[PDB]
Amino acid sequence: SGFRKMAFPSGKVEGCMVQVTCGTTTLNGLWLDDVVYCPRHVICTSEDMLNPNYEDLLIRKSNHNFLVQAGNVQLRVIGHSMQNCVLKLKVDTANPKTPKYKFVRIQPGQTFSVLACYNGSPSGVYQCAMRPNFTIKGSFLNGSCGSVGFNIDYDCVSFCYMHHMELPTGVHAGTDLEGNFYGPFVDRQTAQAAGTDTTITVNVLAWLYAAVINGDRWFLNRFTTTLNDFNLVAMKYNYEPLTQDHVDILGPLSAQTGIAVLDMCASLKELLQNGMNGRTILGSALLEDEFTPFDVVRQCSGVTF
Amino acid sequence: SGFRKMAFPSGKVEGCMVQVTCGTTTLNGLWLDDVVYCPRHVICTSEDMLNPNYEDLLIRKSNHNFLVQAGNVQLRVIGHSMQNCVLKLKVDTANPKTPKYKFVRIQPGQTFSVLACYNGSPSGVYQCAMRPNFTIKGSFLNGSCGSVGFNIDYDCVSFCYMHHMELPTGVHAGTDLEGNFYGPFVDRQTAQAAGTDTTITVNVLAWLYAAVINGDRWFLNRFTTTLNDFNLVAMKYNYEPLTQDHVDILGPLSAQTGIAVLDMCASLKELLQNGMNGRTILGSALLEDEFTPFDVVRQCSGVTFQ
Ligand SMILES: *[C@H](O)[C@H](C[C@@H]1CCNC1=O)NC(=O)[C@@H]1[C@@H]2[C@H](CN1C(=O)C1(c3ccccc3)CC1)C2(C)C
Ligand SMILES: *[C@H](O)[C@H](C[C@@H]1CCNC1=O)NC(=O)[C@@H]1[C@@H]2[C@H](CN1C(=O)C1(c3ccccc3)CC1)C2(C)C
Repeated sequence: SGFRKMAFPSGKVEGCMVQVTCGTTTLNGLWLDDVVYCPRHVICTSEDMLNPNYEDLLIRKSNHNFLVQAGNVQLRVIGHSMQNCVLKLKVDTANPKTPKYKFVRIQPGQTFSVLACYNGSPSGVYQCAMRPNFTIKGSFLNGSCGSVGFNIDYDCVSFCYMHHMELPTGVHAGTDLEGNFYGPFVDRQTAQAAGTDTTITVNVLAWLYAAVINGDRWFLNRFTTTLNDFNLVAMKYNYEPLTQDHVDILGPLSAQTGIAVLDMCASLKELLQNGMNGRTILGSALLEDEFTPFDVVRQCSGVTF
Repeated sequence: SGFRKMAFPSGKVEGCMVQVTCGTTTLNGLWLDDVVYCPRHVICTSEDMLNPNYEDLLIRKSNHNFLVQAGNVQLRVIGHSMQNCVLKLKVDTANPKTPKYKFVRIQPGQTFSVLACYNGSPSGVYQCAMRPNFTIKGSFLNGSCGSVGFNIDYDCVSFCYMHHMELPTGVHAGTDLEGNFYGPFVDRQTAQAAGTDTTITVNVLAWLYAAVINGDRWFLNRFTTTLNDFNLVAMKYNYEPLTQDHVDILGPLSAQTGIAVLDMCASLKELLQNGMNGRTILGSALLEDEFTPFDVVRQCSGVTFQ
């Protein structure tokens, strides 16, 4: 028993992290096969970041403008190209530690592990969620760019995130590994704002199921609700609509505990309307939304990678 | 910016995890050099489990009663010995993935990452603290025994915890890598319970400093306190005593923010009196106690967002 915010084991990804230097600008890259991937803003000076023309900037570089370093070893760059907001540097050496991998794009509400790196060296691992507004609430300092986010599935590393920027509010934005941003953001140092965030309702219900599985049961009332009446209350608290697909996804946890989804929704309704009243669920005085249904099932069953 | 509960990268420990089987019992072991370390209760029957004599159980074993598996590979066990509550199986092969390592024993309040394993295979990684009562609030199902806890300092893995048992409240107990328990607990199914836990005060103060470094000041006040009047109030909420040694290690964070430790103590006294009042600090509606001063220094910027 017990329930922790848990990341995937990071070993497979640690042996893909490299340092990428272009001029004064230095960040991380991901080395897979014979290609190193990193944010395209590596080619910018600090003055260029204010209004970059990435076509013109990259045309004015060639291979010898890029220093890639794996440990002590320099990898020699032999080609360069840009796909969306990521730079692809081709190197002469294939990474011998390349895992089985996929590049995947995730949805809002889905979770992933971040391996935070500085100078090509992994420093920390943490779990987070893609917010409804397409940000992540991460922990990232200067130099963290090129740190990746991942899930593991059946030995395959599914890479889903590459870090690019921090927004004024202190939340983070980045791309998938094919360079497409999550969210209405651009890789330019200019004023940007994420929109109003919302709570991921299906994940709250999942974590309430995790609480029941671990013995926290005080919030379970004898009331019930329709899905419609639930969504009408939940919408007033900035919670996402719960769809029937979400109800279906909570199916397994509902079957495991014996608590119907809509009865857990009636429990959540009363927690929103009345409060916690000084009590805690799983060690928290607020409702947690960064565990998916599948994370609950995985952690409360012992699945290995 | 930002603030996360953050574990260490786990890859160096992942290359040391093995499965150890003895009879019908299966758990994890840690393979460092030519030794595999595991909990000694791998040798117990289900009958003796209240009152095992481990010396008597272990003398009845040969090396070939211990099946050790490293991935695909069976490691042949070629010696065995017991040190306290850990069993040390010598194997014929030194692990080529062995990191730089130490074995350390930690205090209450200090933090470590846990790599939770089943069958020799890692499931996940999380960060936790040694509680004042010598338990940890972990996430551990049956089969997780032999999962280890660690910190990494400059590519050296300091191993500090090996998991042995769950106590009735759902908290967890275990040993250092020399096999001595943290706390009064024993590897017996006799009735055991943890003592009343307390909040790690120095860690709360550190996390309030982290909140200032990331730009929140709402909970500060105009007041100061003596250390003794601080502890007299703090004890009434179940907080651990703050010592002068604790005040010293908060030094760097005090210097960075400009807020004297005893003025941050005054803020904490008012937070405990008043509550949060609908607000949050660093994403939480309670005062968090599993970030040390060193965790804050490591994770935060050196520039306060003023
Ligand atoms: C890459 O290492 C870095 C990581 C940021 C800096 C602090 N925390 C982080 O996560 N990325 C950038 O510096 C990124 C580059 C330039 C600005 N930028 C930011 O994250 C800014 C910023 C400022 C104003 C508006 C939007 C973003 C500096 C914080 C660009 C987007 C090209
Ligand atoms: C080893 O894999 C296992 C891990 C426990 C089980 C559930 N969660 C865990 O962390 N350890 C044990 O089973 C351990 C062994 C036997 C009892 N025990 C426990 O953790 C118990 C227990 C029962 C009564 C008193 C104290 C502890 C089953 C929960 C021993 C201590 C030898």
